[PDB]
Order: sequence, then C-alpha cells, then structure tokens
Amino acid sequence: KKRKRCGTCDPCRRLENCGSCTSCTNRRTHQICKLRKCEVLKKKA
DNA sequence: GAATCCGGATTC
DNA sequence: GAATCCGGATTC
Ligand SMILES: [Zn+2]
Ligand SMILES: [Zn+2]
Repeated sequence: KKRKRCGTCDPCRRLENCGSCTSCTNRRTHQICKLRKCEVLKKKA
C-alpha cells in the first residue's frame, strides 16, 4: 500500500509550493515540490 | 479531477 | 549505478 506523508518534518510543514524548484517548474512532472517532499518518504518504499 | 507516491526510461 | 525526466496509479 502506498505511504502517506509524515506530516511533521519541515518539508511536510511548508504551506505552499515553492514555485521555482524543478518539480514546480517542469511542465510534465507529477512529482511534488522538492521543498515539500516528506523526509520519511525519501526512504525506498 | 487534484495531488502526488512511486517506478520506468533516458541519459549520463 | 544513479539522478533526472516523465507519467500511471491511488487516495481524497
Ligand atoms: Zn517547489
Ligand atoms: Zn514528512
């Protein structure tokens, strides 16, 4: 089953997409803002 | 349908 | 082998 964000790390607590990282910039990506990506979810599923 | 986890293809 | 581009799939 797919994991949920931890909700507590600094990226999880950011309120908005940064608007300028690769994920916020690239027009075809479905990846979350790099500044928001949950630290826990960076571990391999 | 939006958000975005997740993993395949490319490219190095 | 792995970072990056990319988009299928789930969960709401
Ligand atoms: Zn961003
Ligand atoms: Zn988190």
